[PDB]
Amino acid sequence: GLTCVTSKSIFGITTEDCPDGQNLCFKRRHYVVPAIYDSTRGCAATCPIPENYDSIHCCKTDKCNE
Repeated sequence: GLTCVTSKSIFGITTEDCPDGQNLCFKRRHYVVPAIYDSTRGCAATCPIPENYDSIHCCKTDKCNE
């Protein structure tokens, strides 16, 4: 199925063959402190709605959420 990054960091890269009915990848950008942003990634059925002043990018190709 669609492949997405479910984790990316100084400890490496996790990639998942997405559960059926999840044909979207997402990458959330979250401000923790002034110059520091936590990124979160995964597969989803629908694009998650951003909160906390976050921004979220959603896309539909393999590992598009790098």
